[PDB]
Amino acid sequence: GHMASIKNQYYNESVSPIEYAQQGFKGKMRSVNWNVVNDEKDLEVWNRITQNFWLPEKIPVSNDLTSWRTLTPEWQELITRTFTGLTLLDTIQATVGDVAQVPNSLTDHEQVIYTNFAFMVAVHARSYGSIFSTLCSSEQIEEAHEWVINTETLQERAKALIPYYVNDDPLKSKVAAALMPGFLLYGGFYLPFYLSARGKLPNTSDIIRLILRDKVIHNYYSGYKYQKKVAKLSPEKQAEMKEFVFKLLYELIDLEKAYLKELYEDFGLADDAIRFSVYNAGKFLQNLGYDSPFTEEETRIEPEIFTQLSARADDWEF
Amino acid sequence: SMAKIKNQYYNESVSPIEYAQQGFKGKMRSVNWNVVNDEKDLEVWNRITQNFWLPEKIPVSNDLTSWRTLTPEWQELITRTFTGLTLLDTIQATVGDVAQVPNSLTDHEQVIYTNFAFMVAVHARSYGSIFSTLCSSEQIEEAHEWVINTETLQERAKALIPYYVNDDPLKSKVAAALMPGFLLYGGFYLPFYLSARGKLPNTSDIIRLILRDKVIHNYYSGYKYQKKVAKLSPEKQAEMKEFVFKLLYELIDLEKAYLKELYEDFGLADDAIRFSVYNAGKFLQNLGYDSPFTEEETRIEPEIFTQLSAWEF
Ligand SMILES: [Ca+2]
Ligand SMILES: [Ca+2]
Repeated sequence: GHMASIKNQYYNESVSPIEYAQQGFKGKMRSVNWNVVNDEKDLEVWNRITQNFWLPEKIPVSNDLTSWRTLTPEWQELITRTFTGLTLLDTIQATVGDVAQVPNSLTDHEQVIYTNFAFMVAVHARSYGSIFSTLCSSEQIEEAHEWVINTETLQERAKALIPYYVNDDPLKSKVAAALMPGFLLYGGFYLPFYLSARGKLPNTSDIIRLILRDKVIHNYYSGYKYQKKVAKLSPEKQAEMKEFVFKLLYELIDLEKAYLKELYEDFGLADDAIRFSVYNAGKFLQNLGYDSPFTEEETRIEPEIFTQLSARADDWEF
Repeated sequence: SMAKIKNQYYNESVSPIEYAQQGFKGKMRSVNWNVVNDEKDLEVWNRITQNFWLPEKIPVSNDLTSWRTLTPEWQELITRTFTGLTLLDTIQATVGDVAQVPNSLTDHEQVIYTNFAFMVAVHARSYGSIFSTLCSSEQIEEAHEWVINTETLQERAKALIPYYVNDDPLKSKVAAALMPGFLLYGGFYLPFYLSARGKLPNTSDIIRLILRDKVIHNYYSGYKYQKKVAKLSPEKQAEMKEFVFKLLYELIDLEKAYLKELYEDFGLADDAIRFSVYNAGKFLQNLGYDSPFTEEETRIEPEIFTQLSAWEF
């Protein structure tokens, strides 16, 4: 014969504060448990993003003044406009998009990871201001803000993701949260890399690479959480979501092409920046578990640009 | 413009959160970190970002010797107290501070509250970091079970949440100041009591880093409260003052009951309550009101205040 004979039961008996509110102020609230992490990926991502904390003071942007002064007023205007347009997209993501992901989290740890994302995107936006403080006149700064509000091709991109963040479909909101860091700013990042490949504004591109180090993780993590939810849904629902991802991406690509053509119209950069953008559209799809349909020609990046994009972002410490 | 007004684009546009709130209307502007509408926002952004820290920077393993001199009952008290603080930080990080973003007066304030939320998440994560070093798995789990099942704790956790979710921004803002400004001090008394007695010095370094953030969060929410309230009619200002005092006294009652239960076997409650009420006075002052509390209601022993400002046991 033989003798006939559950840890952390409290967790199933309780709710996170967000869930308490979602349930109409009902339930026993649990503290986050950082000692028993439901998904190890959350702890990995928390560690990465917090260890990657930076502020723009880390970069000696004043060392870009010599090369900045070799640029014509038209190039300086292009840079200020491009960067103010990127600041707009970061403002959206920091104050609306990443915040909106907090209540749609699968785990308590993910809820606070998205507060880090929102804050770090605010740092991205603040970094462009630091660049402007160093390089630009007050007139250049103000004219770029005026141009941002009045440029419809830019506004249409800024408008495009906001309904998904405010409406009640958490999966579509998550797709938007991956598309912002994974795709929509790359046509603008083309510009500093084009310049730094030609010896102009090298320190600014170090800021861009610190921004990218964060954006890559934001895209990866939102895509990871998208897949975690979608994998449990019916085959019909999974196919519906794939169709939505491709539909929204293609719509964003069309808006991006129209904007970059206008933005770069005097400079000849739009065709190259569009290929750089579409290369990143393919990476975005891969981070959500899909195959890229784009051809080599549609995604071609010249070696000197790819070097700037790919270089590692690494005594001042935080 | 007749007067050559600068930055007219600002009046012709909306922030992204306002574009959402107005039914998707308006031209959206980027934040302008070169033109800061209220210079206090730049001061606060600079201080909170310069004050970034993470708990792993503090070698809590060096507290093991002194942790071991504490009885199982004292260790349980610490784990429970800190897990209760972790709950309040979880509320503020995931609900309270993020709820302040759409009620901001300036674009810069919107993102300052994202920093607040993230840093409060770091505060909550810090207690877990301490537990990883000092506590057994059983101590950690039992404290979580105690948190969900202790009604006096839950009533405080439940008190402020409706203001963050409902649609009165000033009442939400009062709560956002009350959380860092009042509700956790009854708990913070314990590590300082222990550190005044030479216990857990590295843990008290973490507590001081948390406090350095909380003081600013309380100050800033109170500053923004006063900015909006000063524009209200005298009768609406009076209604708001009555709300502040009523909610505070309610939370004081919930807190006194909680601290009496928490510290009952240790004889710390009366001192911890005076420590809590001292900061209640500082909360009222940060909202522009006079503290009605007496010196005896707010008495902090000099050993405790030194920890704040850095035979019986
Ligand atoms: Ca070209
Ligand atoms: Ca006593």
